[PDB]
Amino acid sequence: MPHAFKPGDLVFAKMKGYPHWPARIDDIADGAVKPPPNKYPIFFFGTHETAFLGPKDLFPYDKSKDKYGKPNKRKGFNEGLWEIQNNPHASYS
Ligand SMILES: Nc1ccc(CNCc2cncc(Br)c2)cc1
Repeated sequence: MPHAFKPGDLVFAKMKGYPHWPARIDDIADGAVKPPPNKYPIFFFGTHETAFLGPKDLFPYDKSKDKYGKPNKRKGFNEGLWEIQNNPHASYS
């Protein structure tokens, strides 16, 4: 059965203006800014940016990869697809 999102979970994350984007649930460092209520730090593969999103915008990776994993022209997208498929838990900073 599913659980609440935890650090390391792999998703596609949706933001307005962008296709569903390969991402992971990140940890919160000490003293860093914490997310708003019921939001999570989302690390976007490829672009290597982080945003706070809620679960309604987070789609578990294996269930959604057939629908959202197709290559496209957006900057960083294809590299993000490679990262989530080949080394999704590595350090990209
Ligand atoms: N605070 C904040 C504002 C906007 C952005 C969107 N940046 C472009 C982008 C990069 N990777 C994945 C996607 Br989807 C979109 C991110 C964070």
